[PDB]
Amino acid sequence: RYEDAYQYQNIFGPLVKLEADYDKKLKESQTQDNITVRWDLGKKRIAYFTLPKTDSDMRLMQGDEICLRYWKGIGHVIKVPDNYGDEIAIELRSSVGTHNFQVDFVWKSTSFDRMQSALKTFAVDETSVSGYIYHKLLGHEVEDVIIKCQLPKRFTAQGLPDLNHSQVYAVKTVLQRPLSLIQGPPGTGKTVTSATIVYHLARQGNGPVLVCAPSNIAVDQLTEKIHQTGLKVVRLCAKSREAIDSPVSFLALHNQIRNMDSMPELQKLQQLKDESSADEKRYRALKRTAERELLMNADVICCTCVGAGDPRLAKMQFRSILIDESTQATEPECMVPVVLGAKQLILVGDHCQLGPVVMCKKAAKAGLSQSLFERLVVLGIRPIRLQVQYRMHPALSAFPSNIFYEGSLQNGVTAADRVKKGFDFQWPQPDKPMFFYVTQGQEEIASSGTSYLNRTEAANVEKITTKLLKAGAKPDQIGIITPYEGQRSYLVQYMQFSGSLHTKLYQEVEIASVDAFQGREKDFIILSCVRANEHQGIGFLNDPRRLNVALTRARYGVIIVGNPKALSKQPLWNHLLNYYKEQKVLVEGPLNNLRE
Repeated sequence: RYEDAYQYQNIFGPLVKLEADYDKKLKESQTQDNITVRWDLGKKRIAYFTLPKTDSDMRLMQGDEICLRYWKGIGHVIKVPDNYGDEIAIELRSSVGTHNFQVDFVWKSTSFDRMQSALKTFAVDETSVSGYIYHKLLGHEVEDVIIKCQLPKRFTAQGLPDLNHSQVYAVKTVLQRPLSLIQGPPGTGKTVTSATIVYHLARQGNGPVLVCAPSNIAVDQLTEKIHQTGLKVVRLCAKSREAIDSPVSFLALHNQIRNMDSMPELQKLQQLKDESSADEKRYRALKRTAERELLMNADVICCTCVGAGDPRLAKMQFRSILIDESTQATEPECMVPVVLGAKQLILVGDHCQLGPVVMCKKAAKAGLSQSLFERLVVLGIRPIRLQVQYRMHPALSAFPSNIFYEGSLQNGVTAADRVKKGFDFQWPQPDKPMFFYVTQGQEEIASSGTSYLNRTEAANVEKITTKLLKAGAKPDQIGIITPYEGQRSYLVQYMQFSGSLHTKLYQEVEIASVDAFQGREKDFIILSCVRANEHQGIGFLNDPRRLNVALTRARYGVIIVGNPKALSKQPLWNHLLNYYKEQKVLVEGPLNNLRE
């Protein structure tokens, strides 16, 4: 609603300063006083130590820096808890210059420093955004601007699915306006549409197109679709994130640079570091020339929002910018890319899906909690909704459509098309591939830490896992969601033991929070709500958005396991339970029936 660029930086700036102070202090408060360690290896050394199972909102992910006290040595996170033996290892960069230590979580200001310098440029730099973007971002009243361009004859792109009418219209409209919003409800084909938009923006031959999303998962998913059109795609990664796998690692800058057959000397110097002084002077220099060569030549650059603040992008201007999953980001974050020269900006997302995590309630309250997306809807830009969904069986989409998309969501797959070829699993109701299983297990504190678990519910999950596999379900196609790290640990260990089938087969099923499932689909989803308490919840327990994602990840079937009584007290969780009972599904003790 603002009036000036300085009046803009004026408000957000002091209020990014709250996140930065809060989390820097919060960070220093998660120091572990005396965990046990062991000197291992893997030379890129690594292994290992175990840490109190404790869930959060910003959890430790690979891309975090750590320190070891009790001699003083730093290093970065190599191993993070997941269904292959939850423990933590870190690569010391000083090859140890035994065995009761102290662990610190190093605080990095980069995310915030960049957000800070973004706002500054929005103030100091006249060439940071187009006049029209400049005025509209500050909420000024401006006459609409038409973007000149040649509309393609086919709106579909090369190596991508064809578009329905809502997608076509999104593409067609987006390409002709300087600022656009596209709301993309679950499985409505957001990233296809976005990739289709990017393809067209790239065919305009007109520098690299910039493409971002607040999370790495989100970028990767979109990097994968854009690549499918054949465009030259460079995917920028946090220098910190370089050792991580993805379906698109080969597209990543650091890798493309490693495969530079045209640069001897750098190729040489690279082998040596695989093991200095004056060599460090020239390795950095050639690496920089390598980076700029690929970045300059890309059709498309894909990174995080904070990602776009990277020094390596210095002094590059991006005229077309598409940010997907914008709804998931704070304004200052989402703004980091924008200030790199935007003249055409496309924000994609859904405020009914994952929202921005703010740690400092105070900053949250006083204005850090709102998307750029949301703030613009408020300012009156009408998002284009993607109308059809292709992921789930109608009954599975019914409840989410009704709560979030005012029951308007079309179904692109008929009930016929969502019966699994070879499934031997008749459901409590012959029509609806869903149910709620009732469990009154005992709530308990973590075996080591402060998160929570539930033994009975967990027991119940594994049998539902087993039953499903036996009907013909593939392990890679089954998910299990739980709000607690507690229940996550316990699921991992337990799954293989009381599991009748082969031990690796369960070990092939993914147990994660909601964040790990963002934008991903599976054939079956199991929820573990794990509450027998009425005590305030954290996951999809007390967040509609978070819950929406959970209910909209499966193609063929969704099974919810929880205490209907201990969750009823929450305006959305009861609408859920009520709707289920009416749909003649809410059950007890397998080979079962209805419940009260």
